[PDB]
Amino acid sequence: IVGGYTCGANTVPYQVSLNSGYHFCGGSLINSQWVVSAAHCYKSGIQVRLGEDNINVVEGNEQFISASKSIVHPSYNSNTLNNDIMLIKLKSAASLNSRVASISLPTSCASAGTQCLISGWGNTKSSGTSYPDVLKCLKAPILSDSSCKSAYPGQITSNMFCAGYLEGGKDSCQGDSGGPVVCSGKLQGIVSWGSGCAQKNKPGVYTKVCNYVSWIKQTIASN
Ligand SMILES: [Ca+2]
Repeated sequence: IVGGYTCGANTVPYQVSLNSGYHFCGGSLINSQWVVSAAHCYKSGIQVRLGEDNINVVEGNEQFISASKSIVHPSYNSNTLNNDIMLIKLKSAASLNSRVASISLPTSCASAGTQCLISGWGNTKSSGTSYPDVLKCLKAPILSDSSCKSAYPGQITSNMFCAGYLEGGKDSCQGDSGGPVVCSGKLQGIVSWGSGCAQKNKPGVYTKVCNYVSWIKQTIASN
């Protein structure tokens, strides 16, 4: 997160870190046994780390649980990043309390102008590299489909939305990928892509979760 703020320990209780020896992506806890993340975060050997603030210190609220199964969206295209979503099932159910909690799925899509909270352990510099230990947060609005397409001609599908600031300075970044965009208490986005970080006229691009709720629910129901 570039241009954000320190969230506060466990104030984002659905935020997870995907660990393969090191943090490599975020995710969102959507029930006691399932995490949603970005398909471009797929790899084998994932350990889901819940209840994290400092990802380099054991502070007392962590739950570390191995993935038992990963499911990349059937129609994920790694070239275009269309359908950049994946589900991860936990080998055991997480214990849910106020510091570790699932985030509600949307029943309807969000609109341009809604403010949302975006969070993660990604890079904090736009012309630099600095990775935080503690969870960073950014409040950002959803942008219009037309400004999204204008920023990124020929690249924005119906399964993507832009959020952030056209002026630059405030964005998600490398290492936030897979993490949440939460708007009015619903998971509306997944950190997916963008040209650089926090560049002018290059907002963040997010997977549009509301298009996937039927797939998410049926997948959970059969796995
Ligand atoms: Ca920790």
